[PDB]
Amino acid sequence: TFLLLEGNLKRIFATPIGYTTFREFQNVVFNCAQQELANFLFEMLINGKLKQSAQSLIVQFMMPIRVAKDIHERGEFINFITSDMLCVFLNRLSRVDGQEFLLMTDVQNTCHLIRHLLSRLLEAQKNPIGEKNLQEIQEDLDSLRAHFEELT
Amino acid sequence: TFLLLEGNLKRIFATPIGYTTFREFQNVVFNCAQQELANFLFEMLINGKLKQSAQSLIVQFMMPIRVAKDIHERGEFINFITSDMLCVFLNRLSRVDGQEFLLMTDVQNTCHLIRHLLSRLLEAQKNPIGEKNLQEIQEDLDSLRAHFEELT
Amino acid sequence: TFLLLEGNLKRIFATPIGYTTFREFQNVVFNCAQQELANFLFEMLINGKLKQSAQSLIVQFMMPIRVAKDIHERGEFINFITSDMLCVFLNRLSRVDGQEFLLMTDVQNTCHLIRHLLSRLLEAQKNPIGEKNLQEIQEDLDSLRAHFEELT
Amino acid sequence: TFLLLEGNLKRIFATPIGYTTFREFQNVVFNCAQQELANFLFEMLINGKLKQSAQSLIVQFMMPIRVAKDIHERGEFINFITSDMLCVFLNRLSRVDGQEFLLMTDVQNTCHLIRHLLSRLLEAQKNPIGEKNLQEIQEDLDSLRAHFEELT
Amino acid sequence: TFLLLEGNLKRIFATPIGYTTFREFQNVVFNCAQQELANFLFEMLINGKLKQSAQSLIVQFMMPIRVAKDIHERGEFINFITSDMLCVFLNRLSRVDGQEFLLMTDVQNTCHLIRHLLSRLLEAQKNPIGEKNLQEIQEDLDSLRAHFEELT
Amino acid sequence: TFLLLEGNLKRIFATPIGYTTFREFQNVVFNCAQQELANFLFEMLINGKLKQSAQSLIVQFMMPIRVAKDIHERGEFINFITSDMLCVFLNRLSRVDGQEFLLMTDVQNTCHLIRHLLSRLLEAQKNPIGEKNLQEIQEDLDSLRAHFEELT
Repeated sequence: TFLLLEGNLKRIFATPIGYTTFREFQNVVFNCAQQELANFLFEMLINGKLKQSAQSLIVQFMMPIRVAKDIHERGEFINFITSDMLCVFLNRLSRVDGQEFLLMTDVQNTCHLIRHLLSRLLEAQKNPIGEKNLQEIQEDLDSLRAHFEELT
Repeated sequence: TFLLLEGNLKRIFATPIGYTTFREFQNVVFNCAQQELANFLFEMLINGKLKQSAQSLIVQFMMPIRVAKDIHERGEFINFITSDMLCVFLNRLSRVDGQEFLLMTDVQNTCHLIRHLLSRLLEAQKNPIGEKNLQEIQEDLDSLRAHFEELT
Repeated sequence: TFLLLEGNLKRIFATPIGYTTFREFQNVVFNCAQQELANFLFEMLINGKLKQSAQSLIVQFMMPIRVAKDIHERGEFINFITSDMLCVFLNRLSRVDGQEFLLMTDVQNTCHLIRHLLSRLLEAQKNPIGEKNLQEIQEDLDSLRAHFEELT
Repeated sequence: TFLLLEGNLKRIFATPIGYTTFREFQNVVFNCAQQELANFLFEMLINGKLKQSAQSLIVQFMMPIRVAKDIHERGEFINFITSDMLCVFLNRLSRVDGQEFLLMTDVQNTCHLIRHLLSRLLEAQKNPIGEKNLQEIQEDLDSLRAHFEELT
Repeated sequence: TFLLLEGNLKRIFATPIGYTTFREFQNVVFNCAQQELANFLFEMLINGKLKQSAQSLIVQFMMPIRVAKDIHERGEFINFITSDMLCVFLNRLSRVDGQEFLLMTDVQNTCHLIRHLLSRLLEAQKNPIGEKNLQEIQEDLDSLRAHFEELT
Repeated sequence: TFLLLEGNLKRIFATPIGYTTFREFQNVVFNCAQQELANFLFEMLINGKLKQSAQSLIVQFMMPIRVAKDIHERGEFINFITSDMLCVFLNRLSRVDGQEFLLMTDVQNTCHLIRHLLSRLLEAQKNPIGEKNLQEIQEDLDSLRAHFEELT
C-alpha cells in the first residue's frame, strides 16, 4: 500500500503542479483508503505528523503537496518580482502558481504604477478590514514615506 | 493594385496583431511595389499623408498598422491596469501588445510592490538618464509624497 | 470630439478583447467627458440609444463594446464546443472570452465526463437555487432521459 | 557512463515534460550507446527490467520517463476534472500532459454539455468500433440511466 | 434576416479567430436557415457569389470567414518568419492561426537547423509523394545549392 | 541552517523553472547568509565545490540550479527539434526554457525555411563576428553542401 501511494504521487508530480493537483492528490489518498487511514495519511504527508517508508514519503512529497495546497488557496497571488534597468526597466512577475509575466516600464510608468497601487491602499482605508491591515504594517508605510521623500 | 492591398491587409489583420505583423505589412507593400511607390504607400497608410479608395484604406487600416508598429517597438510595455477590492485586490495588467496577466495582492503585498518600484526609481537616480527623467516628472513624485503621507 | 472617440476606440479594439477592455473603454468615455455627456455616450455606444457620426460609432463599435462587457461579466463561461470522431473524439472548447482548449476523449472518458456533470446537477438539487434551475429546464432533462436510453 | 545518463536525465527533467521530451530521452540513450546497450537501457529505465546505480536510475527516472512516453502517445487526453459550485459551477480540466483549462457552466450549460457528449456516443454507435466500445461499458451507461432519472 | 446574420457575425468575429470559429460560423448560417438558403448564403459569404446588404456582408466578413476556414484546415502551418541579428539571431515564427513563437539561434544552431530540415527533405525522397513534391520545386533546391556554396 | 536551505529549495523548485527562478535562488542564499558564507554556498550548490548534508544538497539541486541559471542566460534559445512526416511534416520546437511550439510544414515550406536561414548566415558574413563564427563551423557548412546536392 505504501508503494502504491509513492508511485501515484510520482506520477501526479511528474507534470507541472496546477489548480487541480491538490484535489488529485486527495483522490489518490482516498483511492488507497477507510476514513481513519486517510486522516492518518493526510497528517503524515501534509504535516509530516504521525515505517522507514513513511519518512521517505514525507521527504519526497510533503513540499510538493503543500505547494499544491498553497496553489489551490492562493496560486494567483504575487510571489516574486525581479527588475533589470536598461531609461526603461525589465520587470518579471512570478505568482504563487509559478506562472510569470514580463512587463516593461519607463520611469514615468513606474511612478504611475505606484500611484495606482497607493489609490488601492487609500480605498482599503474606507473598508473596515483594510484600515486595520494598513495599521498592521504601519511601519512599512512609514518607511515608504522616508524612502520616497529621500528620492525627491 | 489598390484592391490587392486591401485584400492582403484584410487577411493579415484577420488574426491577432503580433510582433511579426508590422514586418508582414511591410512585405505586402513591397510585394505590391518600385521604391517610389512603396514610400508613397507607407506615407499613405501609416500617416494618412499623400483616389477615393485611398481614403478607404486609411480608415480601415491606419490604426491597425500603427498598433502593429507600436507593438514592434514597445509591445511589452505596460498599457493599462485595473484593480478590484475583495482584504485582497484583484489586479489585471494589460500590455501594449494586448496580453494580460491576473495578479492577486493583499495590503502587505501592495506596499511591498510599491517599495520595490521605488527602489528602481532610486537606482535610476544613479544613471545619468534616469535622474533627468525623474526630474521631468518631479511634480508626479511630489504628488506621491502628499498622497502617501495623507494615507498615513 | 466624436472623431477622438472613434480613434481611441479603433486603438483599443485593434488588439484582442480581454478582461480589462471594458473598463479601458469606460476610461476613454470619461476622458472625453461631464457626467451628463458620459451617460449620453454610454447609452449611445452600448445600447445604440439616443449626428450621422453617431450612427457610424454604433455600427463599428457597439458589438465589440458589448462583447467586452460580456467578457467582463462572464468571459470564462463556456460558449461553444465542437467534436470530431476519429475510437476517440477530438473536442474543442471555446469560452465567451474567445479562448479555446483541445481535449481528447475516448468512449469511456465521455461516459465518465457525463457522470461527473450529472453529479453536479444532483448537487444543485440540494441548493435552493439549483433545484429551481433544474425545474426551469425540466424538459431538457426529460429529453436527455429519452435520448440516453435510446442509446442503450 | 551511468553517471552521465543520470546527469543528462536530471537536466532534461529539470524543465516541464512536453511532447519532445520522450524523443529527447531516447537521444540521450543513443548518445550514450551500441544497439545492444540501448535496448538493455530502455528495458532498464522504462520497465525497470534487467549495478546499485541502476536501481537509483529506475527510482528517480522511470516514472518521469513513462509520463514522457504517455504524453507522446496521449498527452492531449483528458486526465482529471474538478468542479466547485457557487447557480454556477467552476470546472477545471486537466490533461494527460498536465495542461489545465478553467470553464464556467451554469445549470443549463451543464445539461447542454451532457447532450452534446451523448450525441457523440450516439454517433459512435454508427461506427463499428464505437458500438462495441459502448457495449464494453454497457454497465456504466446503465448506471447513467438510473442516475439521471433519479435526478429527474 | 440579413441584419441578424450581420449581428451574429459581428459577435463571433469580435474575439480572436480560433479552430472552432469556422464551425461556429456554419452554425449561425444554419440557425438563420432551409437547405437551399444555407447553400446560397455559403456561396454568398465565402465566395462572394450569388441586396445592397449582401455586398455589405461580403466586404466585412468574407475575408474573416475565409481565414476561419483556412485555420480549420491548416491553422498550425507556418505562415511567416522574421529574424533580427544581434552573434545571435532573434527569430519570430508566426502560424496560419496567428500564434507566434520567439526562438533564439546562434550561427551554429542555424546551421544545425538547416541540416535537420534537409534530413526531412531527404526522407521525403523515400516516400512516393515527397519525391515528386521535391521535383515540383526542383528550381528552389537548385537555387539553394548555388546560394549555399556561395556562402562557403 | 542546512535544513532551511533544503526546504526553501524544495519549495522554489516545486513549480516550473522560469526566468525569475535563478534570482529567487540567490535570494534564498542571501536570506540564509554574511558575504563569506554566500560565496561558499554558491560554490557548493552551483559547482559542487567546497557535511554529509552538503552532498545531499548538491545531488538534489545542483542541476535544477544550473538550469535556472542557463534559462536566465539563454532560456529562449532553441534546445531541440523533432519532426514527424505524414506530404507534410509535424515539427516540434523546444527551447532551453522548456517551452515548445508546434509548426506544420510541407515540402515547399521546408525549402523556404532553409533559404531564410541561409540568408541569415549570409548576413552574418558581413558582420565581423559572424564570418569568423561561420569559419569556426566551416566543416558543418561543407557537410551541408554535400548533403544538399546529394538530395538534388
